[PDB]
Amino acid sequence: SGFRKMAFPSGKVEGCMVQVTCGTTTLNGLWLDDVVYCPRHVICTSEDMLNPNYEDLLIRKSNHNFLVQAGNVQLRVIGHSMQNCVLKLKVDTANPKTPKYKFVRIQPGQTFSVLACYNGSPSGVYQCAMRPNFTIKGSFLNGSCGSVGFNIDYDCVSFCYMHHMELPTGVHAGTDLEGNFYGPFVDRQTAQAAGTDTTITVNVLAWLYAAVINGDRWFLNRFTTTLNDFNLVAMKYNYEPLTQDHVDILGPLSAQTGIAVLDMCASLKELLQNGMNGRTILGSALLEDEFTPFDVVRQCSGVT
Amino acid sequence: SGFRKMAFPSGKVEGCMVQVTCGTTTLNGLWLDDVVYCPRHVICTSEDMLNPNYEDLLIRKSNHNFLVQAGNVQLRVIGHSMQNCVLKLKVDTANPKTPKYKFVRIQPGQTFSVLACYNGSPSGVYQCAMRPNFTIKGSFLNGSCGSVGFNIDYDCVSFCYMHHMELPTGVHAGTDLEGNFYGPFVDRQTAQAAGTDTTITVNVLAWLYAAVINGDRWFLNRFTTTLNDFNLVAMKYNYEPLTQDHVDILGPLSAQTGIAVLDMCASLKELLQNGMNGRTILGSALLEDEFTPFDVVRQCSGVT
Ligand SMILES: O=C(Cc1cccc(Cl)c1)Nc1nncc2ccccc12
Ligand SMILES: O=C(Cc1cccc(Cl)c1)Nc1nncc2ccccc12
Repeated sequence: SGFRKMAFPSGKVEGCMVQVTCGTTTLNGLWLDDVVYCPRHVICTSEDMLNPNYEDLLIRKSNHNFLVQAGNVQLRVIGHSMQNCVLKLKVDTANPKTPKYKFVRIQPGQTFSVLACYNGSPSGVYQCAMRPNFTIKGSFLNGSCGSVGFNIDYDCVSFCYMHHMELPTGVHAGTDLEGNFYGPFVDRQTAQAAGTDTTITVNVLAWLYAAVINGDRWFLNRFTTTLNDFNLVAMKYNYEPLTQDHVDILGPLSAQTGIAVLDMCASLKELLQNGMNGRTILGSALLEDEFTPFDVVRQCSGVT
Repeated sequence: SGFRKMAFPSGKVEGCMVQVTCGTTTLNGLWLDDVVYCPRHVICTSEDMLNPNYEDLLIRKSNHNFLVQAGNVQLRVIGHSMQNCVLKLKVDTANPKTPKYKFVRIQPGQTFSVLACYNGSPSGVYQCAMRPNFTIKGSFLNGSCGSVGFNIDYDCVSFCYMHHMELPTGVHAGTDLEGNFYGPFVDRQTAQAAGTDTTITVNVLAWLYAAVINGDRWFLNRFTTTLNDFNLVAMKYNYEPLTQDHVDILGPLSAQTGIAVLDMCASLKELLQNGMNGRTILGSALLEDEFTPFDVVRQCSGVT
């Protein structure tokens, strides 16, 4: 019992963190096999982050200009290349701590753990989600760039995010490990406003099921609804529309609790229309949307 | 920018987790040097958790009855002893992954990270606090016993908690690594109700300072208060009394923000007396009390 915002154990990823310095900029890199991945803005000075031509700036860089350090030991860079917004630094040594891994590009609504790092050293781990506007609400300071987001399935780390920047609003933007930004963001110091940060409905429903499993049941009502009626309410409250694909994904939680998905939707509709009335659900006074249905089952089943 | 419930990177502790089985009970153990620490209730059957005499039950156990497995490899037990509510199993092999470590007994209000484990394998990491009633609000299932709580200072892991049980209310109780329970709890399947779960005032104030540092400032008011006036309000709202020791600890955050501690107390008094009015602070609709002043500075400074 109990329900917490839980991150994956970070050990497998800690063993991959390295420091990358180019010129006067230092950030984090991810060392997998004989390649170090890092944001390409490591090559920029502050004076050219305003409008950088990365291909042109990269011409003035050689392998010896990329200083890569794993703990206190220096790695020898024998090649470099740019793939989208990331640099791939080939080193002469395979990381002996390389876990089984995959690079995945996640969809909005999916959650992941972040290992916030500075100077190639891990500071902390937390859980977050790819927002519907393609930002993440992380906790990152200067030097955190190159920290990564990931999920773990038994022994395989699926890396999904690499941090690149903070928007003027204090929300975060970055790429997958192929260097493609999530959303429309660009690695440049210019006006980039985020779109509507819509609530992830299927995750709210999953967390209401977690609340029932963990004994918080006051919000269950005598009502039901339809997908189309529920979606009228979701639109009004800046919630993502619920689809039959989302209903299907909530099947296991509906089976565990005996609460039909559309009945849980009617409970959520009443909470949206009436608020919490000063009450809490799983220690929160708001509807939590950064637990997926998979996260709830995993946490409520103890998958290792 | 951004502020998250952040746990310490769990790698150093993952390397210490082992599985301990005695009879038909399996739980987690912590392997440091040549000793494995685990809850003494590993020796109990369900039939004797009602009123166990641990010294008597332990007489029927020999070193070969304690099966200790680190990953897929078995450890040889060459000694065993009971220290308070923990068993210490001496093994013939020092854990090669033993980090620099200390055993500390924490005070209520202090936070720590938990690495929830099942079968000696880590499932997840989360942050929590020792509540003023000496329980923790964790996320633990059957088999999680022996999972540990810790803090990290650079390269030293200070272990502060070992999980032993869940109370009928779904809150958690356990010991320090010397086997002494936090609070009045006993390792027995009997009536153990928790006391008032009081809010940790100094942590709420620290988190209001984190909110100001991160730009959430709507709650700052034109008022001040005194410790004695503030404490009249704290009593009414089941908040811990604020002392000059707590004011002293909030000094660095007061200096960073330029907001005198007693002014922040007057802001907190107004939030207690008037509520949030449907507004949020750092993405929460309630006053968060599981960030210490040290956690706020650490997170807002990027200590690795
Ligand atoms: O935003 C940047 C640098 C940057 C600027 C413009 C474009 C690009 Cl690609 C990168 N880095 C940081 N990232 N996250 C949190 C930060 C908190 C404070 C200062 C810096 C932060
Ligand atoms: O409570 C116990 C076993 C136990 C019973 C009485 C006394 C003692 Cl010392 C230990 N273990 C568990 N711990 N945390 C969460 C749990 C969720 C479900 C089931 C079991 C859980």
